[PDB]
Amino acid sequence: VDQATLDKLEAGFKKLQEASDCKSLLKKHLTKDVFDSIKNKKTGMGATLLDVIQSGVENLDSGVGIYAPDAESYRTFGPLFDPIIDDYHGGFKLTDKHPPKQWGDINTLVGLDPAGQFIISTRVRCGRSLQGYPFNPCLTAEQYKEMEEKVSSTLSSMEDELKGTYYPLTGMSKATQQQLIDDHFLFKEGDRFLQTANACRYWPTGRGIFHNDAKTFLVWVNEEDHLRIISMQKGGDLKTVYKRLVTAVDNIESKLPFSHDDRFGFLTFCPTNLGTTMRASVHIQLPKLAKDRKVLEDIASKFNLQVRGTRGEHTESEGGVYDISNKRRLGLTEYQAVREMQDGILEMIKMEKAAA
Ligand SMILES: Nc1ncnc2c1ncn2[C@@H]1O[C@H](COP(=O)(O)OP(=O)(O)O)[C@@H](O)[C@H]1O
Ligand SMILES: NC(=[NH2+])NCCC[C@H](N)C(=O)O
Ligand SMILES: [Mg+2]
Repeated sequence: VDQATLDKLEAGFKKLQEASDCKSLLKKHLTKDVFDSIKNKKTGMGATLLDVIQSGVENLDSGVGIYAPDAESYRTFGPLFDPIIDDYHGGFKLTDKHPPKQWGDINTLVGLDPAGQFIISTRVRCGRSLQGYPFNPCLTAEQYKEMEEKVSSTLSSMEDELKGTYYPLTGMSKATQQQLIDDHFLFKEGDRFLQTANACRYWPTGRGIFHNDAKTFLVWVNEEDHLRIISMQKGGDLKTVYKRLVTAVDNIESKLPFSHDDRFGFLTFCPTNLGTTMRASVHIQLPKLAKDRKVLEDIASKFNLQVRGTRGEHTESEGGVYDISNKRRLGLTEYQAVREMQDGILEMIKMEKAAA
């Protein structure tokens, strides 16, 4: 590791120390001992600790604050990643292994709010990384383009309900782009946490969205992860939303090779997305429980649920609409993760109905 990087790491560490209002997992778990023992380490593709922690040093309002520039990073900087992963996913020890993929009995899932008084829309997504490619900070412009061609060619063979069109961001009109974002379909541009992780280079080259005509099945290409695979619709019919996702993923997995680790499950750029990579969410109004956003969050956390704003993480609630989803993704099966969202949302609705 070059001396300029060391200097920057030292001031970075000093900055986290003196930030008493910082509550990130990075601040919590990067101790002097941990720091000294990995700060001189470098991965096979030359990623350093600075590449891992820069986002969380620059954005002190980070909740987690680290990313993995390449797959090797998860082991090379294991003394930092391991306790943060344990913490975030609710108990995952050095001796633990993520279980094999298991979608489970789809017929056991239920509709979430048949009267339709609380849930606006239901969404399940997964992420995948292509074998043979590093994560965002180590990609070249040529590689973004290569992966885009591979992925869009594969998706053009989708059939029936999953049949659709790939739309590159390159050449998309500002009007279409902004409309897709406002309608909750397309990822937003210019996320500061991603940008400071060097994860947005060469933007918009290689970035785009595939969707069917109904926009109930969507694929994001080269945003945070190589692929995000999304199923969504209005209402709370979780069984239909999940079924569609399962069908799409199993179909795509038979055509593309995805990185899967014996311990961590499916590999992703952020440690919060490891394992099942699954985030099942509702957009929901809870007039009585959400009177205080802080009380909503305390209830939700007892159900291992996370609260986000209307336009995604790091945004505010607009019109009392929250995004509520399973927090944990690693150390439990796909079926378990979606059940944690299902069960928790059912109970929160019961509490809202009973509340005075
Ligand atoms: N249940 C939902 N219904 C409609 N839109 C949703 C739902 N959950 C998330 N979204 C939208 O997904 C987009 C991405 O949000 P973000 O928090 O980055 O989630 P992720 O990247 O995990 O999919 C945002 O436009 C957000 O409003
Ligand atoms: N898109 C995600 N991976 N979100 C979870 C981490 C987001 C951001 N890096 C933080 O520490 O707050
Ligand atoms: Mg996102």
